[PDB]
Amino acid sequence: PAIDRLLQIATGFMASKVLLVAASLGLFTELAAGPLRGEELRARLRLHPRSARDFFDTLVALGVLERTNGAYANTPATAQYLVRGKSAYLGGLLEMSDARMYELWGRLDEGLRTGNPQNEIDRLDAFQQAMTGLSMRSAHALAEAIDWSAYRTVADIGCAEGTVLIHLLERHPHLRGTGFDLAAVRPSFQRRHEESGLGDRLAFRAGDFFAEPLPQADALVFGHILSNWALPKAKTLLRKAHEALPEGGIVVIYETLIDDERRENVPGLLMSLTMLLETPGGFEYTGADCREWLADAGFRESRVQYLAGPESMVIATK
Amino acid sequence: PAIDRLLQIATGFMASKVLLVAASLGLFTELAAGPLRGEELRARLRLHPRSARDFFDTLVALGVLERTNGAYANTPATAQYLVRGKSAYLGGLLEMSDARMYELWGRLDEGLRTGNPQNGEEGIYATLYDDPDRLDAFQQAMTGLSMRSAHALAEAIDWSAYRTVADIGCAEGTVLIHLLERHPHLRGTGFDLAAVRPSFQRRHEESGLGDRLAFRAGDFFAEPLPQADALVFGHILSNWALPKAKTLLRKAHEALPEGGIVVIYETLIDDERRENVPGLLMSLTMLLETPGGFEYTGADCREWLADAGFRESRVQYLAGPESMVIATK
Ligand SMILES: C[S@@+](CC[C@H](N)C(=O)[O-])C[C@H]1O[C@@H](n2cnc3c(N)ncnc32)[C@H](O)[C@@H]1O
Ligand SMILES: C[S@@+](CC[C@H](N)C(=O)[O-])C[C@H]1O[C@@H](n2cnc3c(N)ncnc32)[C@H](O)[C@@H]1O
Repeated sequence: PAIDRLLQIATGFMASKVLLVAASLGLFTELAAGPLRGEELRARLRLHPRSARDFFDTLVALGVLERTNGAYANTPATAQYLVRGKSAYLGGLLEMSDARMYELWGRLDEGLRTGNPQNEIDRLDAFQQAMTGLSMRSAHALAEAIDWSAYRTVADIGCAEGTVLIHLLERHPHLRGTGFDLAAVRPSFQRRHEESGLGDRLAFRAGDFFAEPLPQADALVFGHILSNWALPKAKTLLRKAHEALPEGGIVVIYETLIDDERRENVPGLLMSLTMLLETPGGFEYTGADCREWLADAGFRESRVQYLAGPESMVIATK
Repeated sequence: PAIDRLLQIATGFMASKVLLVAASLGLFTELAAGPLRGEELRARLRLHPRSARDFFDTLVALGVLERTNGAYANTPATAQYLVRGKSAYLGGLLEMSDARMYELWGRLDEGLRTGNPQNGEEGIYATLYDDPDRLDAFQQAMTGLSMRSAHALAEAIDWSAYRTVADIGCAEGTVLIHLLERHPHLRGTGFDLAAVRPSFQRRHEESGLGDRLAFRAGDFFAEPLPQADALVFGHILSNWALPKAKTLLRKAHEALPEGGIVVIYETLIDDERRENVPGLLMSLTMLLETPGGFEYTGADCREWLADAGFRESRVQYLAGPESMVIATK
């Protein structure tokens, strides 16, 4: 029935919490060495004997854990994506949802009634690990979705620790890259930079993009940037991208974009409510919204293109 | 789409909260008289313009609202089951999840680490000042959602060999009343704490069962159980620690005549403890809500029944996530 599906959505916070706590405990990382029986897994996770077995079996029943002859083990998906240290690890997103977003979303009604965020308005490394997991599939797709051989240089605006840019340059040996972010991010960028071995091919530029021009490059990337800010400041960033680009250069913007008709992309619409809860004036937008802003900024051509999972990009040519 | 399935589960708290808040706002009730535009619905709910349309459009994208030419409307399910005032209203489940259970599950980690329930700081009588209309709506929904299993309990057993039935911890008596309506030969007794009698009496009066049904005030951990040919335990044993569950089975055996039956129903976990998500989640609910409760399997229960001296037990599916275990003295 339609009502059974409706109630399953309504009570989805229970199974969500089961998986979020398992991620917070690093349960899947503890199983990366091999299968463990319930008593051993409980001891490693420091869980109480009352409900540990129920907890593990719930994960099995949800399809996010294997159990064979009394030993729990990762599924192919949890092995690939929820084991810490692996390149495709996105568990940082679940750890952040468990530590912060679950309780923040508990304040949705107040956000809806006031229109004001419901948050405070390590730590940095927690935010960066959540962002890496959010942008993980999109960063790989970004390296394949555009013919990068046509550009010499790329500047990632709001680059954080530089994961997207580093993968782009590793994937395309000809590229030179510049990451742009606040000065407090430089150490995290410098660490990833040194670990990549990319050397002189990659550089960091410290600054505030609401007070300083952007680095000049053949391509400029905006990953999960514009959705954080009220529309006039996003329009300011699009103008600065135009000024930083040469003729034929491109601006690339990717988000969990809402469908143009605003009736299908659930992660995008949910993201817009996260922006409500987290920011004074951010919101999630549609590809059509962005193409209007880009034409207004002076770009001559633009298209919307699917990326990965719920995320999409808008590309414009100066 | 394997990782996409996992991410849908892990972030299900968001879609949940959207629906839970829509229920606490009575959004679907506001749409009962007919479709409303965004600004009209916004104003009727006293929501800020910044995110009202995003909220409304999320519900459309989840498939719980319709939108035609900019007019938001109930889907057939929300119009039937999420409009306050209707006898079929189930929104009390969402209201109570929003008001209470969502935050409770926020403490799952502490419950798993401590083994202790997670459910003083406020003033005197704080607990007594909860929204009684929301509490009533929640109970109305649990009464309704249980009707399938009450229908099944009446049909799964040949009740003709038994004269009398007692429901132990009967609460408002819904199952016992339905069984008596379906099998008019049965005389019935509901057994529960004295404070439960008003809610039972209301259902008793509404049923017309009259002289064929009685309520008996009692504490089943402190007094003998009513003697009847059949004893029913609906969602009782799972609320209590194992020594107490065994104690109740012993008292059932003592209360029953030779040939009498004990009838237990629960959201049982599958015997292999790997399939039944409602049952496993219920066991974690018991962690968070009770000091000693636990969900169990049919096989677990048949062992306790054999140890209590019962004969000829079996496990039988009832309806949806509910199953019964029945045994003969
Ligand atoms: C949501 S994170 C996005 C990280 C990355 N682009 C991605 O998609 O995963 C936003 C980034 O913008 C940066 N940022 C915020 N305000 C900034 C400012 N005023 N100037 C430069 N960078 C800023 C933050 O440091 C943060 O790393
Ligand atoms: C799960 S609720 C009842 C559910 C009911 N059997 C049904 O399925 O609709 C547990 C019931 O046991 C009753 N109860 C709890 N402790 C009791 C006690 N010590 N003696 C008698 N009844 C008790 C409560 O009042 C409550 O009605």
